Amino acid sequence: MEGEHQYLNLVREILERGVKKDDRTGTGTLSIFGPQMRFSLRDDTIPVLTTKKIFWRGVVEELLWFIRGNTDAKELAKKKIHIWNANGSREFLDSRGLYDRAEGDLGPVYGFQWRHFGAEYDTCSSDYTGKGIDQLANILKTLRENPDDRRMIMTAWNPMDLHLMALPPCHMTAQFYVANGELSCQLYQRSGDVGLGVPFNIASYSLLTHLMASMVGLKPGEFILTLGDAHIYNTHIEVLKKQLCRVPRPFPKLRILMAPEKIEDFTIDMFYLEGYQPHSGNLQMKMAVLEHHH
Amino acid sequence: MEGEHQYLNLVREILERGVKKDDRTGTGTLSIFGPQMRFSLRDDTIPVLTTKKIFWRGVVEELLWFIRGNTDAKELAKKKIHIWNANGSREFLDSRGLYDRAEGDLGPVYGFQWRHFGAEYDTCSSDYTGKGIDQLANILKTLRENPDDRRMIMTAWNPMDLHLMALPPCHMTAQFYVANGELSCQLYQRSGDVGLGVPFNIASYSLLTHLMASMVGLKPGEFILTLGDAHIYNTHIEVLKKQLCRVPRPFPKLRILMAPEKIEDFTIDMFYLEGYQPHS
Repeated sequence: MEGEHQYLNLVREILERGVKKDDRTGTGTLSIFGPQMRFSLRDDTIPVLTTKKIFWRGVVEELLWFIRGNTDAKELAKKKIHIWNANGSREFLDSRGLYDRAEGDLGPVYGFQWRHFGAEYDTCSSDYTGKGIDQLANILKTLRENPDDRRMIMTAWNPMDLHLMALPPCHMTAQFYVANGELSCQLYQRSGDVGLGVPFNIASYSLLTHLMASMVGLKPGEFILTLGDAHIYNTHIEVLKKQLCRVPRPFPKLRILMAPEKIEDFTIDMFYLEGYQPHSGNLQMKMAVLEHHH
Repeated sequence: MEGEHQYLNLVREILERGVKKDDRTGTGTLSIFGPQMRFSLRDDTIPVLTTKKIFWRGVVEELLWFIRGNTDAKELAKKKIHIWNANGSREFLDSRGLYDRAEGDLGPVYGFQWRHFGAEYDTCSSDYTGKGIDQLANILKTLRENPDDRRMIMTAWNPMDLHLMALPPCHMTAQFYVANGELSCQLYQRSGDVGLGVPFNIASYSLLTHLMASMVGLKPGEFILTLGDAHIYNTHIEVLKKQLCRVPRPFPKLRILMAPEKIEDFTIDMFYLEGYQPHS
């Protein structure tokens, strides 16, 4: 089934057939390996879940921060995006043997790889202009000049750099593909928290694909998310069973007002979501209170 | 579906709905993006296609060569495995700007990345003992010690070294996973020649999974092949439509007579296929 049903069906598969495993800290999960979801980006569609409210402004500011090749959690915190703060904290960096790292300095995580792959990392505020392999720039050019290319790979998976990172990347490799004037993206995510990180990854990479299509005169096509270890934390099970009861509404549309000459110069003002109408869950809570009584 | 039916269905889908694209040279393909297939390795099964005869000996000798970390096409050619000879030729190396490279020296392709990731490449005959990141050794150790780990990644996609390679890798990244004492492997293949390379990759990474399970006291679980650009060349179409008319037979079983102490010391004599019955 299409659209949001690909996500809900994944949740159900893990609840019903997942294996009882443990993570790094010994907290309980249900787990399967290798599932895939596919989302249309046609007719301006952007797969932002309707069965719960996604933090859209967080999706955008994180993605633009990636695109700039930035790695300072403090720059997101200034925009009131706090999702990277815990990974940049003194305690977290210390637990990874990053004793000489300033608070907020995540190291060469996603963005740095996207724009500066193979460069030597100094701090999150050093000037990395023309350093390393600009994977994202290379793909944009290839999309303009030779869109049939089968090597349009962007990876954050550098085994030399993993020990310098707050955490090893999980949305780790993407491939782009063009057919009939349409740009598709597949993401390989080795580890996906299906209750929390995965809905965010779907919105984030779908947005990246709409933005990249802008840059290169193509239309958006599909976003494919392929997972390694797809898991649900035991603490989320009950909330996710209630989410599965909620009928999806149509996905919102992304409206782009302009595209700048360089993709790192996108600002949040240049595009918006039209028709985003997520569940609040109030009607379901009312029916639970009413049904209990009978 | 069952294993081989997933391969035949993928072929049907590309012939039926694929897009008319071109490759590097401008030679025609039909193409889709993002298909997946899944093969059970339970009960000793190994997905070697029955609807045509796979070059099993070529599968094994190429895989062992990868596992040793070797990159000399001439070592394969000595065992009458010639699948790498064209990419190691004077003409092909020159077309890549590798004018200083001895014939058959492919550079730091697949196996060098598996066993020596990040080491400086000299020639295919240099001694790379204890050089670079031994990704494969790290995973086998993680499998014994911490089989729930979610970072059991092996990659050949090293952007720094792509220009040194006869070809950029297409079977580029694998992940390993364990549940219930079973070892599963997912391969990311960015570019699959569905008519020729893909049946090979399925046999190769399925064999790798059986062998790795051997080394670490686990049973084989599944192999998942995830494609990027999955394509059929125009010249393979007639032969593939005839292959689709053949009813699959049950997959062979892999028998392992022994596992050596180190995975790079496996030889073809240490395992075989039992009950392989392909169509002629």
